[PDB]
Amino acid sequence: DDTSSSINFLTRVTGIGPSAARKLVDEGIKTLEDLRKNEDKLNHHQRIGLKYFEDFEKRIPREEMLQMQDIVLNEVKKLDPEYIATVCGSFRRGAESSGDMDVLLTHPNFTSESSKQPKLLHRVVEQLQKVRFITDTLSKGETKFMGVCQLPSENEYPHRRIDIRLIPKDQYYCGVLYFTGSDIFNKNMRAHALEKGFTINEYTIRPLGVTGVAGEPLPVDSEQDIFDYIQWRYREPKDRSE
Ligand SMILES: [Mn+2]
Ligand SMILES: [Mn+2]
Repeated sequence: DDTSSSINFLTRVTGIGPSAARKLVDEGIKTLEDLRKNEDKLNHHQRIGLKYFEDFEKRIPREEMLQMQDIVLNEVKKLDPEYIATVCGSFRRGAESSGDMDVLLTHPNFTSESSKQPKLLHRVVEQLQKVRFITDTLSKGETKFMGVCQLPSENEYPHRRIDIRLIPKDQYYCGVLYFTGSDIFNKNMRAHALEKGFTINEYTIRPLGVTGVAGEPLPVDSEQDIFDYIQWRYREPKDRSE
Protein backbone atom coordinates (compact mmCIF):
# COMPACT_ATOMS: atom_id res chain seq x y z
CA ASP A 1 0.00 0.00 0.00
CA ASP A 2 0.95 3.65 0.50
CA THR A 3 3.44 1.96 2.82
CA SER A 4 4.80 -0.49 0.22
CA SER A 5 5.14 2.77 -1.38
CA SER A 6 7.75 3.19 1.42
CA ILE A 7 9.99 0.29 0.68
CA ASN A 8 9.95 1.49 -2.88
CA PHE A 9 11.50 4.64 -1.82
CA LEU A 10 14.17 3.12 0.30
CA THR A 11 15.64 0.91 -2.32
CA ARG A 12 16.14 4.11 -4.28
CA VAL A 13 19.07 4.42 -1.95
CA THR A 14 22.28 3.05 -3.02
CA GLY A 15 22.96 0.48 -0.50
CA ILE A 16 19.39 -0.03 0.39
CA GLY A 17 18.51 -3.48 -0.79
CA PRO A 18 15.02 -4.87 -0.30
CA SER A 19 15.60 -7.05 2.70
CA ALA A 20 17.68 -4.17 3.91
CA ALA A 21 14.95 -1.69 3.03
CA ARG A 22 12.40 -3.97 4.58
CA LYS A 23 13.85 -4.01 8.13
CA LEU A 24 14.16 -0.30 8.11
CA VAL A 25 10.48 -0.23 7.75
CA ASP A 26 10.04 -2.46 10.75
CA GLU A 27 12.08 0.08 12.48
CA GLY A 28 9.62 2.74 11.48
CA ILE A 29 12.01 4.23 8.83
CA LYS A 30 10.13 5.22 5.71
CA THR A 31 10.75 8.66 4.35
CA LEU A 32 14.22 10.00 3.84
CA GLU A 33 14.23 12.52 6.58
CA ASP A 34 13.68 9.33 8.62
CA LEU A 35 16.98 8.03 7.35
CA ARG A 36 18.93 11.21 7.93
CA LYS A 37 17.82 11.09 11.46
CA ASN A 38 18.99 7.62 11.49
CA GLU A 39 22.41 7.26 10.07
CA ASP A 40 23.33 4.74 12.71
CA LYS A 41 21.22 2.08 11.20
CA LEU A 42 23.00 2.29 7.93
CA ASN A 43 26.25 0.90 6.74
CA HIS A 44 28.95 3.04 5.17
CA HIS A 45 27.64 2.27 1.79
CA GLN A 46 24.04 3.24 2.48
CA ARG A 47 25.21 6.22 4.32
CA ILE A 48 26.97 7.42 1.28
CA GLY A 49 24.12 6.73 -0.99
CA LEU A 50 21.95 8.72 1.34
CA LYS A 51 24.44 11.32 1.34
CA TYR A 52 24.21 11.78 -2.29
CA PHE A 53 20.77 10.56 -3.03
CA GLU A 54 19.83 13.65 -5.03
CA ASP A 55 22.92 13.88 -7.18
CA PHE A 56 22.77 10.21 -7.62
CA GLU A 57 19.62 10.60 -9.44
CA LYS A 58 21.03 12.98 -11.94
CA ARG A 59 22.56 11.76 -15.20
CA ILE A 60 26.00 12.33 -16.51
CA PRO A 61 26.27 14.50 -19.65
CA ARG A 62 29.00 13.23 -21.88
CA GLU A 63 30.62 16.65 -21.96
CA GLU A 64 31.05 15.69 -18.32
CA MET A 65 32.22 12.10 -18.71
CA LEU A 66 34.77 13.31 -21.26
CA GLN A 67 36.40 15.44 -18.69
CA MET A 68 35.98 12.63 -16.28
CA GLN A 69 37.68 10.20 -18.41
CA ASP A 70 40.50 12.60 -19.09
CA ILE A 71 41.12 13.06 -15.46
CA VAL A 72 41.05 9.40 -14.80
CA LEU A 73 43.32 8.70 -17.67
CA ASN A 74 45.90 11.25 -17.09
CA GLU A 75 46.22 10.19 -13.53
CA VAL A 76 46.73 6.58 -14.13
CA LYS A 77 49.30 7.22 -16.88
CA LYS A 78 51.43 9.27 -14.52
CA LEU A 79 51.49 6.49 -12.15
CA ASP A 80 52.60 3.86 -14.61
CA PRO A 81 52.16 4.08 -18.31
CA GLU A 82 52.07 0.38 -18.42
CA TYR A 83 48.58 0.75 -16.96
CA ILE A 84 45.59 0.04 -19.25
CA ALA A 85 42.47 1.93 -18.49
CA THR A 86 39.22 2.09 -20.41
CA VAL A 87 35.98 3.83 -19.55
CA CYS A 88 33.37 1.31 -20.67
CA GLY A 89 29.53 1.55 -20.50
CA SER A 90 27.17 3.18 -23.08
CA PHE A 91 29.50 6.06 -22.69
CA ARG A 92 32.07 4.17 -24.71
CA ARG A 93 29.31 3.49 -27.17
CA GLY A 94 28.99 7.20 -27.63
CA ALA A 95 25.96 7.70 -25.40
CA GLU A 96 25.00 11.33 -25.03
CA SER A 97 24.71 10.97 -21.29
CA SER A 98 25.56 8.43 -18.69
CA GLY A 99 24.50 7.11 -15.36
CA ASP A 100 27.87 6.46 -13.78
CA MET A 101 31.43 6.21 -14.73
CA ASP A 102 32.72 2.81 -14.94
CA VAL A 103 36.44 2.15 -15.51
CA LEU A 104 38.00 -1.13 -16.41
CA LEU A 105 41.70 -1.30 -15.41
CA THR A 106 44.63 -3.40 -16.02
CA HIS A 107 48.27 -4.12 -15.87
CA PRO A 108 50.48 -6.64 -17.39
CA ASN A 109 51.86 -7.40 -13.92
CA PHE A 110 48.59 -8.53 -13.05
CA THR A 111 47.15 -11.55 -14.64
CA SER A 112 44.73 -14.29 -14.20
CA GLU A 113 47.52 -16.27 -12.85
CA SER A 114 48.75 -13.74 -10.25
CA SER A 115 45.61 -12.87 -8.64
CA LYS A 116 46.44 -10.67 -5.63
CA GLN A 117 47.39 -7.11 -6.34
CA PRO A 118 45.23 -4.65 -4.51
CA LYS A 119 47.97 -2.16 -4.56
CA LEU A 120 47.41 -2.08 -8.24
CA LEU A 121 43.93 -0.70 -7.91
CA HIS A 122 44.56 1.09 -4.71
CA ARG A 123 47.26 3.19 -5.88
CA VAL A 124 44.89 4.54 -8.49
CA VAL A 125 42.19 5.28 -6.07
CA GLU A 126 44.59 7.01 -3.81
CA GLN A 127 45.98 9.01 -6.61
CA LEU A 128 42.36 9.95 -7.47
CA GLN A 129 41.50 10.88 -4.00
CA LYS A 130 44.61 12.86 -3.76
CA VAL A 131 43.31 14.60 -6.83
CA ARG A 132 40.05 15.49 -5.23
CA PHE A 133 38.33 13.68 -7.96
CA ILE A 134 37.27 10.68 -6.07
CA THR A 135 35.51 11.86 -2.96
CA ASP A 136 33.99 9.08 -1.10
CA THR A 137 33.88 5.39 -1.26
CA LEU A 138 31.04 3.12 -0.89
CA SER A 139 33.04 0.08 -0.85
CA LYS A 140 36.47 -1.05 -1.95
CA GLY A 141 37.70 -4.57 -2.68
CA GLU A 142 41.03 -5.93 -3.84
CA THR A 143 39.66 -6.01 -7.29
CA LYS A 144 36.87 -3.46 -7.31
CA PHE A 145 36.08 -0.08 -6.11
CA MET A 146 32.66 1.81 -6.03
CA GLY A 147 32.65 5.39 -5.03
CA VAL A 148 31.93 8.88 -5.83
CA CYS A 149 33.65 11.52 -7.62
CA GLN A 150 33.21 14.96 -8.87
CA LEU A 151 34.63 17.28 -11.44
CA PRO A 152 36.62 20.12 -10.12
CA SER A 153 34.91 23.37 -9.56
CA GLU A 154 36.55 26.68 -10.20
CA ASN A 155 33.64 28.70 -8.74
CA GLU A 156 29.53 22.94 -8.74
CA TYR A 157 29.17 19.41 -10.05
CA PRO A 158 27.18 16.64 -8.88
CA HIS A 159 28.74 13.75 -7.33
CA ARG A 160 28.89 10.73 -9.42
CA ARG A 161 29.20 7.08 -9.00
CA ILE A 162 32.31 5.55 -10.10
CA ASP A 163 33.54 2.13 -10.49
CA ILE A 164 36.91 0.79 -11.05
CA ARG A 165 37.62 -2.76 -11.84
CA LEU A 166 40.79 -4.58 -11.88
CA ILE A 167 41.05 -7.29 -14.39
CA PRO A 168 43.83 -9.60 -15.19
CA LYS A 169 45.35 -8.50 -18.42
CA ASP A 170 44.73 -11.75 -20.13
CA GLN A 171 41.01 -11.06 -19.51
CA TYR A 172 40.81 -7.45 -19.99
CA TYR A 173 39.60 -7.41 -23.60
CA CYS A 174 36.64 -9.60 -23.21
CA GLY A 175 35.88 -7.63 -20.16
CA VAL A 176 36.12 -4.40 -22.05
CA LEU A 177 33.89 -5.86 -24.58
CA TYR A 178 31.49 -7.07 -22.00
CA PHE A 179 31.23 -3.86 -20.03
CA THR A 180 30.81 -2.16 -23.30
CA GLY A 181 27.45 -3.83 -24.12
CA SER A 182 24.83 -3.01 -25.09
CA ASP A 183 23.24 -6.05 -23.72
CA ILE A 184 21.73 -7.15 -26.90
CA PHE A 185 24.95 -6.70 -28.48
CA ASN A 186 26.64 -9.05 -26.07
CA LYS A 187 23.84 -11.36 -26.44
CA ASN A 188 23.93 -11.48 -30.25
CA MET A 189 27.60 -11.77 -30.25
CA ARG A 190 27.86 -14.66 -27.80
CA ALA A 191 25.11 -16.07 -29.87
CA HIS A 192 27.02 -15.84 -33.01
CA ALA A 193 30.29 -17.13 -31.49
CA LEU A 194 28.44 -20.03 -30.58
CA GLU A 195 27.49 -20.80 -34.30
CA LYS A 196 31.21 -20.57 -35.07
CA GLY A 197 31.99 -22.96 -32.25
CA PHE A 198 32.95 -20.53 -29.54
CA THR A 199 32.01 -19.57 -26.12
CA ILE A 200 32.52 -16.14 -24.86
CA ASN A 201 31.99 -14.54 -21.47
CA GLU A 202 33.16 -11.54 -19.67
CA TYR A 203 36.42 -13.11 -19.06
CA THR A 204 37.23 -15.25 -21.98
CA ILE A 205 36.49 -16.73 -25.38
CA ARG A 206 36.87 -20.44 -25.72
CA PRO A 207 36.43 -23.08 -28.38
CA LEU A 208 33.75 -25.57 -27.64
CA GLY A 209 33.57 -29.21 -28.53
CA VAL A 210 31.67 -32.48 -28.75
CA THR A 211 28.78 -32.76 -26.36
CA GLY A 212 29.41 -28.97 -25.97
CA VAL A 213 30.96 -28.75 -22.47
CA ALA A 214 34.35 -27.53 -23.64
CA GLY A 215 36.88 -24.70 -23.74
CA GLU A 216 40.37 -23.29 -22.99
CA PRO A 217 40.80 -19.56 -23.36
CA LEU A 218 42.34 -18.25 -26.53
CA PRO A 219 44.70 -15.38 -26.30
CA VAL A 220 43.18 -11.91 -26.58
CA ASP A 221 45.09 -8.70 -26.88
CA SER A 222 42.44 -6.56 -28.19
CA GLU A 223 38.70 -6.56 -28.72
CA GLN A 224 39.59 -7.18 -32.41
CA ASP A 225 41.01 -10.51 -31.62
CA ILE A 226 37.54 -11.42 -30.34
CA PHE A 227 35.80 -10.53 -33.45
CA ASP A 228 38.64 -12.21 -35.36
CA TYR A 229 38.18 -15.50 -33.68
CA ILE A 230 34.62 -15.43 -34.62
CA GLN A 231 35.40 -13.90 -37.94
CA TRP A 232 33.01 -11.07 -37.82
CA ARG A 233 33.92 -7.74 -38.99
CA TYR A 234 35.00 -5.74 -36.03
CA ARG A 235 32.25 -3.44 -34.68
CA GLU A 236 33.45 -0.17 -33.27
CA PRO A 237 31.66 0.42 -30.06
CA LYS A 238 29.24 3.04 -31.60
CA ASP A 239 27.93 0.42 -33.87
CA ARG A 240 27.11 -1.78 -30.81
CA SER A 241 23.43 -1.04 -30.08
CA GLU A 242 22.57 -4.59 -31.04
MN1 LIG B 1 28.18 1.02 -13.15
MN1 LIG C 1 26.67 17.69 -4.75
